[PDB]
Amino acid sequence: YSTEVEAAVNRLVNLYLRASYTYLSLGFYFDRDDVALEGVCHFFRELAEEKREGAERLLKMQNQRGGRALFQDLQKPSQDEWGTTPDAMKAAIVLEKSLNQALLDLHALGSAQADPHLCDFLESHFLDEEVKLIKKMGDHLTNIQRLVGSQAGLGEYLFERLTLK
Amino acid sequence: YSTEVEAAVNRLVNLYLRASYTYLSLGFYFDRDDVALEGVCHFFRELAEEKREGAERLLKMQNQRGGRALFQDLQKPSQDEWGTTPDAMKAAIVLEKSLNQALLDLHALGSAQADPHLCDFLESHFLDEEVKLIKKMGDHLTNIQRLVGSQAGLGEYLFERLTLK
Amino acid sequence: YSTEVEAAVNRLVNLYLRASYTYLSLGFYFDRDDVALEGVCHFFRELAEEKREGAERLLKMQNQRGGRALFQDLQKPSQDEWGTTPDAMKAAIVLEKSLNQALLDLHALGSAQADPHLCDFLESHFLDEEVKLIKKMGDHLTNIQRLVGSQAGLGEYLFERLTLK
Amino acid sequence: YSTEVEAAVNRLVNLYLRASYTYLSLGFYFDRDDVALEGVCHFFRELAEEKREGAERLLKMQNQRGGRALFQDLQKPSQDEWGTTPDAMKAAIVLEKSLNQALLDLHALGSAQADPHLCDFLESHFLDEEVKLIKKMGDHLTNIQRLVGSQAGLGEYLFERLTLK
Amino acid sequence: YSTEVEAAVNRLVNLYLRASYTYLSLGFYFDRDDVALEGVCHFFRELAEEKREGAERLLKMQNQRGGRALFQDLQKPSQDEWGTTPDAMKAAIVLEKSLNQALLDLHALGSAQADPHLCDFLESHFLDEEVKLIKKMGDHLTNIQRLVGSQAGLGEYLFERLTLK
Amino acid sequence: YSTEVEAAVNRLVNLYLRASYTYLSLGFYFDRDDVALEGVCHFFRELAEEKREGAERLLKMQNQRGGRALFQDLQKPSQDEWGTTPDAMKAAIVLEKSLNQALLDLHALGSAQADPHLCDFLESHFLDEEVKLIKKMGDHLTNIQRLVGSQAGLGEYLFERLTLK
Amino acid sequence: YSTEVEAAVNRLVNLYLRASYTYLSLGFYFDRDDVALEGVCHFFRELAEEKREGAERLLKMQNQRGGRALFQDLQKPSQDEWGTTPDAMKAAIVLEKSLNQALLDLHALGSAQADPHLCDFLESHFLDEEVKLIKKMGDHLTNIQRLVGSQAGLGEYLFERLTLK
Repeated sequence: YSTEVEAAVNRLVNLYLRASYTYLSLGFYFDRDDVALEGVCHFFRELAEEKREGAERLLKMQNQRGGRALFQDLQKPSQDEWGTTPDAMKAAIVLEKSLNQALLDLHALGSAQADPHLCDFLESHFLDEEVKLIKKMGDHLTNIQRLVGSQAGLGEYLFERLTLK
Repeated sequence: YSTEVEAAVNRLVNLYLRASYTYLSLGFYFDRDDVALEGVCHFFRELAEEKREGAERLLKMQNQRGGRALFQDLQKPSQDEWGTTPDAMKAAIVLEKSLNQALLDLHALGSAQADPHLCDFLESHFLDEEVKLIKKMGDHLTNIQRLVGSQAGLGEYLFERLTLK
Repeated sequence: YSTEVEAAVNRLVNLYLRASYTYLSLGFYFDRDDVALEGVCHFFRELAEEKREGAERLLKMQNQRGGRALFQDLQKPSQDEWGTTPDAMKAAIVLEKSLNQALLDLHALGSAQADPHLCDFLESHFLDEEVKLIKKMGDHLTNIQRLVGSQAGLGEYLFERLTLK
Repeated sequence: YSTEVEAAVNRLVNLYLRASYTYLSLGFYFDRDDVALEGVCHFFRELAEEKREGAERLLKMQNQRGGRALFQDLQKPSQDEWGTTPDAMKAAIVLEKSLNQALLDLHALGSAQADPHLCDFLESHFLDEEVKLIKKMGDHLTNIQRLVGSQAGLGEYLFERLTLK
Repeated sequence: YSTEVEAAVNRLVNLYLRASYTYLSLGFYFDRDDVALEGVCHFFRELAEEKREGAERLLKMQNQRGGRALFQDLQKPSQDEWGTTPDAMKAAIVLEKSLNQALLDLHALGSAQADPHLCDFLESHFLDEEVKLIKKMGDHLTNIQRLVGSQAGLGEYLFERLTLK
Repeated sequence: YSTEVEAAVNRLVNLYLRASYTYLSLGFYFDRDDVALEGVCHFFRELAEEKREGAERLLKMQNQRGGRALFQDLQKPSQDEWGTTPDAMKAAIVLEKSLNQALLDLHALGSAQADPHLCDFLESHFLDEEVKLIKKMGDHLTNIQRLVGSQAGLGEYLFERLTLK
Repeated sequence: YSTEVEAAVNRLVNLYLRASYTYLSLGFYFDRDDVALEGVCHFFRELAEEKREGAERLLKMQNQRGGRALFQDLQKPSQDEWGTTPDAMKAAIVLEKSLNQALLDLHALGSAQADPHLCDFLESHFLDEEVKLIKKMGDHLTNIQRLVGSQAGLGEYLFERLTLK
């Protein structure tokens, strides 16, 4: 278990916890009385849970391999307010694509260091999860954009009620 | 709902998330193969969940009152390694006493600003939880110290097996 | 399906059966009336079953790929008596680390020969099993050493009763 | 997600649908009143379903990755009549070995283009399925050949009744 | 508990494990795609389990009597390929008759050394098992020979399908 | 049914009842408020029941064979106080080894007088029971000695709590 | 946790135990054969239980806060005989009003010392209980007085039968 992979795993834990923090902020923004889109609030709060779970899986694996988990400061999310539903879904896609690239980079490192356990771990618990999530978010964005292109406020409500719940 | 309370609530959210992060680190330290005290790992990981839940309750209340949740960077835990079981339980007590003082300070602010909803919220969901937790930790510390004063390694194992599980 | 992989698979079957044989000997040593640690006996006898199952999985796969299973003499375990619980757990760790290296070597061979079925088979049924087992054994060794460092006989009994069962 | 992989996935979809079509023809040939081997009819019709399902899985994955599914003409099966049970089982083996080589070729392309999601997708849902199927068909062919070498008509009936059902 | 019986028990353990190994090889031979007689594969793999269980019973008894289990190298089976079903059943009968003679020899030794516990142990758990097994194998051989004398390939298939399952 | 066997059976009944009486005394010694090891009390009281049951089985058999049961005075146990747990377990082992030798002596007599019913009766209901019991007691003694060698009082308590119950 | 509150809590424990003692005496007075009002006996004996439970809650809280429970002599009840049902209900009201004032005094002390946990504890588990109990007793007294104003003996019986049970 290389020191390079150990360090990269610790960095990835930080990224997952940062993503979880971002989703917490996204969720509570949509919970504001002047935003008030409960389906959107719950969608992002569920994702905050999923990202924290990813971090925890990485930490468990780090220990299983004999690495040392090391934690760093968690930067606050990039925005304090998240705009409209399409703005937020776009931000979420950018976040997930960034996480996915970090997963692919760690996979490449594991491949270069001949670490098939790491490569399998990522494929089995992260890579497909990310692909499916990015696809779902893409589908959501297309639906939201189609709706708000017709009528902004109306479309946002309809999406929250009939897709997100 | 005063701007002073709003800001103090945001600070308290940060403190709860910092505490949760500290407990995550405590837990995964005890999960190391060269530490290997599963009851201790689970005790602290459960507390990480409890503190995150406290933060979420505070955020929900902030929105219910019409305040704006604002997130700040989360500082990393104060240690990378947490020593022996008594060392870790002492650190946890210091953390909880600090959180409890922050709760009491916010309560005093609510009292001074004639905010009975805030004062009730804290009493009902935080103050007694903290008192009970601090008492439990005190009981644990007394038991651990009594055990390791007799025989260090043996005592730690016995405590983990027979109290924490 | 290369002749190199076919031969390597046959060698790995031999290694798994040798490991199973070693665990049989470890188990029955702890079953002696002058050793008498039933939790340890059962721990190793369970591992003897697990290793034989690994061999059988390899043999089934060999046939699925159209290879020919070839069996060789099984060398007896390296010791007739296995010392104390920490001695035995150390021996078990050395055994598992050796098996794990053999798995990684076969994986490297499959990778070099562009055999993704072999590589997937090993990752899915062996690599993670080994990582988890080595971690469990590491945890056990740390606990045993902590216990016997305090009081040898007492510690061994406590570990057998309260961890292994 | 490379244009090379996208195109190769579309080609593989065509191959799976072609295989499904071939199995449809094999099945209905054995359903003829002058052939009349129901176990064989059902064996091949089940495989027609399995291959169509493989195509559908590939199409779902193509969309998940953001590729564009493109369909081409489906060539008719290579024969209109499929001979005896051993003739048909031989044809099926040639078909499956060809599909398996196409899977391995796509895997090699994914490997060269550093696409671990594709490589995992194929390993998890296709590669082992193919190995198991080819082994089953090999077993069937050996049994059929052993039977028809003794007595042709008799052997075919016995195989259909007692192996295929 | 005599040193002569102790040594003889250790030898018998080796013989049972050798027999188990032989049955493993017999089973996986019949699992080959170019042999493909599943009822035969399962018959021998079940016997591999039975012989290992006999070894384990002997080891448990050795410890109950205060003897020391000592393990020796396990010789590989006498063949790499096992021919036709009648060839394999003949080999199995020769193996069982050899094991049975070893049991009778140990019984004679126990009798000469006035060891009624050993004599009872063998009678109760081994002697009748062996007689019944040898009879079953004899019945199988008669049926197989009757079948292959009529038509070789056909007969082997019929026996595997209708007797062994 | 020989007069020699009849007399020997009556002697063996006396020995079993003497053993039962000894176990009654052992049990009630450990029930004293100044000894107070309930797991030990119950272990020996259970054995008192087992030995009385052995006597009753012998008496039933005596009558089945047409012998005349004749009872003699039952000597009191050899001690009034039984020391520590290891002292008592040693005494119990000496008792069981003595009973076992008496069983073997009666078996030898039955063998010399060509009494296969007696020999079977002893093997089936006594000989293996004794071997298993002596092994269990040996295991207990090893555990107790290992424990009290570390710390006397502590070890006795741990054994009673965690092994005997 | 102030020394003033600690002492006041200990005083309140004494008051609750004194009240429980008074209710024990009230109950057993109504159990006399020359008083014989079972509904009244049970009413007061239930209250004796309730007051002891209040004391126990206070003691648990004292320990949770890190205070030291200190016990003082318990003065006997103020009467040996309790007169008629209205006399006893009046005495009970005077007792409860006195306890309630003690609770309010402790609450005022907690308020002055900025102890929101104490204030919440009292409000949540004592203050409303007392208000409800005093109201119930007031209702009872009004009913009893209305009844005995009509006919003394008759009224007491009717109240005991139809209100208290």
